[PDB]
Formats: sequence, C-alpha cells, structure tokens
Amino acid sequence: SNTQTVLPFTGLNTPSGVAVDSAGTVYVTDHGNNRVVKLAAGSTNQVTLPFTGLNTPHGVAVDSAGTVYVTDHGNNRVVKLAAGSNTQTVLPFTGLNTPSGVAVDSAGTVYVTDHGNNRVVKLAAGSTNQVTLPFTGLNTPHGVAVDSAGTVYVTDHGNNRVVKLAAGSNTQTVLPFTGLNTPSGVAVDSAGTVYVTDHGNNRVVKLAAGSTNQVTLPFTGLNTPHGVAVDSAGTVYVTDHGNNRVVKLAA
Repeated sequence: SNTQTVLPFTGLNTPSGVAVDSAGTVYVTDHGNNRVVKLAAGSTNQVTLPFTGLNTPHGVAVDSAGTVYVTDHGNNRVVKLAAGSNTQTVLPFTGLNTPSGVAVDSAGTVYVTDHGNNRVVKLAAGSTNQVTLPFTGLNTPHGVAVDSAGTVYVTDHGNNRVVKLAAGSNTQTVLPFTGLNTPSGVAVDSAGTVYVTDHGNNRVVKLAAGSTNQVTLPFTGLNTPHGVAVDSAGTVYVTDHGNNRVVKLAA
C-alpha cells in the first residue's frame, strides 16, 4: 500500500516500543507517560495495562498467552504482566544498564538488549540464570527480535548495522543492510524478512531472507521513529516517536 494509517492511540508522548500479537492486538510503550497501552484489532478503544512503577520504559513484547513484557529502562529492569492480572513480575535479569529492546520466543525465552553494557541477554522460561549471547563488537545496541527458529536479531545502533545469531551459535552474521544511521527497532516476519527502523533517516527498511538489497517502505512524515513490528498479514507498524503517534502500512 501507498497510504499509511495513523492508529487511534490517544495521549501518547515520545512512544518507543511496539508489538503485535497473533490476534492483531497492538501494544505500545508510551515512554513519556510511563505506561504501556494497547488497541485490539477490532477496537478503536485504547486500554492502559496495569503496570506500576515504570520509568521511561522502552521495549515491549507479547507472547501467545497475552503476557506482556516491558523494558523498564529507567529502572534497569524487565517486568512482565499476565493477561488481566494485577501482579507484575520483575524478571531476574541482573546488571542491566539503560536496557532497550525486548523479545520473547515461542518457548517463552525472553531476550533483552542491555544497551548500556553493549550486550544482549536472555532468560529461558522459569530460568534464573541469565545468558549473555556471544555477540561481538556491539555498541549501544537498541532493538531485538527473535524468529520462529530462535534466531536472534539485534540492532547494533552505534555501528549502523543489524546482527543475527542462530540459537546455540557462537558466530554472528552481519546482515547486508547499507546506509543505516542510528537504527532502532527491528522485527522479523514468518518468511524471515527483517524490518529495521532506520531512525537517523526517518524511514523503515526491509530485507528479505537471502537478499542483499534492502528497500525503503513507503512511510511518510516520520520523525525519529523507534519501534517496528510486523503481523502475520505483512502489515508493518512503526512508532513515530517524534510525532507521538503509531503508523501502519499494509503490504
């Protein structure tokens, strides 16, 4: 599509992360209001999730059961909230410094970009021993995403590149993006196409699996965009952080 749609979120301030679940519900970290909000696919009615004590939150992720994970960036922690619950759980990630992106795979493993420590860390479901992924040479990384095979994609923001690591591998691969500047969010669809918020260039770019030639998506009027997400229909959602809005583009 050539026409983008501004979603009916309300009162957003410098929003950051965005995620979409398999039912099409859109979750957005409303960073400047210390809250996470959502819009179901069949709704125009925004709902605030009952997190508490958040401070400049960044990334957001959601699993199949509707459990929502948020990077509580200002408090150096990751918090999760089961659907409809008034219990939030601080995950046992330790030593975080200004953490940014968060992702969760089909097995419940949670991945966090520990931006201030130039590393990406993970916790398996129920685990209390955090594992640092053996990425090398990261500098101020931002976004993280995980595909259906457990391959982990990180936005190496300080080096203007996107790096991936297969599950269990010690050898990262730098994806053949070019011309990125301070990239932020990353997402991956079921065909392995990788979407990156090229934040410094106010655009979203995509790269198909096995391709070495990215293309810019026809979003318009973005300003310092942050998060990106893609649903099962190929619709792409971007947090237009500088314009306090979330925009979507159908394939």
